[PDB]
Formats: sequence, structure tokens, C-alpha cells
Amino acid sequence: MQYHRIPHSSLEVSTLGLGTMTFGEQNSEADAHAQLDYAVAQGINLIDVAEMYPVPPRPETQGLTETYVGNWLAKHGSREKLIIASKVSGPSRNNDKGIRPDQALDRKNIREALHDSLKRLQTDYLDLYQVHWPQRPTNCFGKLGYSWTDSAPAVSLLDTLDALAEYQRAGKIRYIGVSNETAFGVMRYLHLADKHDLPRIVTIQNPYSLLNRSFEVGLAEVSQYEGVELLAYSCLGFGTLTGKYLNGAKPAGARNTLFSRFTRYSGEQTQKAVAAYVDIARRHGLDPAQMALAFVRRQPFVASTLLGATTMDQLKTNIESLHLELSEDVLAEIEAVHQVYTYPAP
Ligand SMILES: NC(=O)C1=CN([C@@H]2O[C@H](COP(=O)(O)OP(=O)(O)OC[C@H]3O[C@@H](n4cnc5c(N)ncnc54)[C@H](OP(=O)(O)O)[C@@H]3O)[C@@H](O)[C@H]2O)C=CC1
Repeated sequence: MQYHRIPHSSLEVSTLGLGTMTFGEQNSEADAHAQLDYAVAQGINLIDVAEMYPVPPRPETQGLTETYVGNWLAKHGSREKLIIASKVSGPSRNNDKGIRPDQALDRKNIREALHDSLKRLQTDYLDLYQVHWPQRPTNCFGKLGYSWTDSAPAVSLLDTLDALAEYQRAGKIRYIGVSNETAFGVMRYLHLADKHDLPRIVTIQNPYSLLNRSFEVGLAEVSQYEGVELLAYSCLGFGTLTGKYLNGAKPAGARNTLFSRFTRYSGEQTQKAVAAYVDIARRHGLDPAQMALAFVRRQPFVASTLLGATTMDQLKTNIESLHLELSEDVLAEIEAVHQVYTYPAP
């Protein structure tokens, strides 16, 4: 395993991290524990969870992911070597059911969320606690460009940062991060930390893959100058970059076959781009999943790649991507496809 030191922190993260959002839905608790054991045996220390997992989310299963991870933590011990990252939900969205009434990123909601997460995770602190998505409407979750809003948000970034600061002082969270944010939002949080002597966010967890490189327009430069580094998610486009859905295929047991609500990587242009990337991989003798992962790993703004797997063989293949280094010729072909299909799946 390779590791990466996050600026302004004591976190040295494994270059690959283990995402967990299927734990409790597609994956059982024994599957979860087998993946956590395997990941740690391969040197991964970063485990990413959320109060809303697993997905697709519903009240009946809400919190099962954290509970499975906590049950594992209780048994395997060596807690201190792990970097357990969780999240507090933004305002309810996408017609999904909330966890709390009139859910917002204010002190009351954050206090409740954090305590419930710590209880399920069976630990007294989180290494990283992340704002899952912004309070204000912005360009995340399928929206490439920003649309002007009329309504000022109900809770400001300073409100949210001040609330988090209390729990950092209390030692319940070591570091704070954001998720599904933008260049404006990151810079505002950083401005506020300096102006008000408040904690400085250290990471942003945003989608990044061959199908959504939009982080490069505004956020990559923030990462270089400010040190807020990317924890990249959905680096296989929900599994589409493996090529498993090409030519109308709907493999049994796969995410998009089971849950047709997941459309983020199913648009017309996206499907054309997937076929093009898989073609590059096949011509260069690469596994499409590994090529997609190695492309994300090599970016200088990526601190860690959050892997997703529903089987042990998938997880083994994905961790083995560490050893793939992309050639100049493959990189140039990728650039050519990206010119034709630019940010197709925001
Ligand atoms: N902050 C946020 O808003 C978000 C955070 N995340 C984080 O990122 C993690 C990863 O996200 P996710 O969307 O799962 O990541 P990917 O885009 O990498 O999709 C992973 C899925 O693809 C399939 N797959 C994985 N590897 C292979 C392989 N080698 N061959 C064939 N199929 C494969 C599996 O699904 P299947 O077997 O069903 O086909 C797996 O669940 C999450 O667990 C979560 O921690 C994710 C989304 C949003």
C-alpha cells in the first residue's frame, strides 16, 4: 500500500480507501466484515461511512452501515490505526426520507447526528467528520453548472463550521471535511477558518472519475494552493466503467440491474463515453476497472480513492489497481475521448 499525508493534519491516509455504502443492503454483515478485514490486511486505513448508509437509503435500514462497521471495530480492535470517516446529512433531498425533522446543518442536527454515529460505530471519536452535502442549493448531484438561487440558505457556512468546531474541541471529531462541495464553498470555509479562528477543513469528498472530471475546473487549483485534498468517490461510475452494462447487458445482482433509480451514470453521452474508455482498456490489455482507478490515483490532488465492492473478487481486483501505471499512450487516448465526451456524468 501507498500512503498520502493530508496537509494541516495528522492523517496519513492509504492511497486507496474502503467505501461501505452497500453494507446492509446488497452486502450482509459478514460480507462487510470480510471486506474490512481484507482491506486492512492490504494496508488500507481509511474507512468511509455515513449516517444515511446503506444505499439505496430507507428508514428501515438507515444506520446499518455504521452499525456493521462498529460491530467489526468492537471485535478486531486496533481502532487507533484506522481513519474512520463519517458524515452528517445535508437537508433532505431527492425525495428521500429525512433522518430528523426539518433536517439542517445547524448545531442541533449536528449534535444529534454525531452522537448517534458514535454510538453505532462503537467508538468515542471520529477521525474525520464530513458535511455530506451543502445546505444551499448548488451544482452537485447531477448538475454540472451552477444555477442562481433566489432563497438565501437557512443556515450559513459559518453556522455549520461553528457547530463542528465545538465537537472538535470536545475531541469527538479529529478533523472536519466537506462533501459534494464547490470551489466557492471550500474557499468560504477556508476564509471563515482564518477570519474567526475556527478549524480548517482538510478534505473534500467529491465524485471524480473518467466520467466526471469537473473537479478540475475550479477545485483542483484550490487543492494545490490550500491543501484541501480530494477523497474521490464513485471512481468506477457506479460500476459502469467496468463495461458490465455495455450493449444492453443487465448482469444479475449488479447495482443498476437491481436498482434502476441509480441513473447518474446512465445518460446517453455517458454510455458512449463508457464504451470509448472500455475500448481503450481492451486495446491496451488493461482491465477497464483498473484503468479507471489508476487514472484517478495518479492525480496530484487525490489523497485517496474510495473503493466500492460487493464481492471479494471485485475488492481484490480494485486494490490490485495500485500496481498499474498508465502509459503516455493510454493517457493521450483518454484525453482524446474526454474532448468528445466532456463531463458527461456530473
Ligand atoms: N459523498 C458522497 O455523496 C458519496 C460517497 N460515496 C463513497 O464512495 C464509495 C464508493 O462509491 P461507489 O459508487 O460504490 O463506487 P464505484 O463507482 O467504484 O462503484 C462500485 C460498484 O461497482 C461494482 N464493482 C466494483 N468493482 C468492480 C469490478 N472490479 N468489476 C465489476 N464490478 C465492480 C460493484 O457494484 P455491483 O457489484 O452492484 O455491480 C461496486 O459496488 C461509497 O461506498 C461511499 O463510501 C459514494 C457515492 C457518493
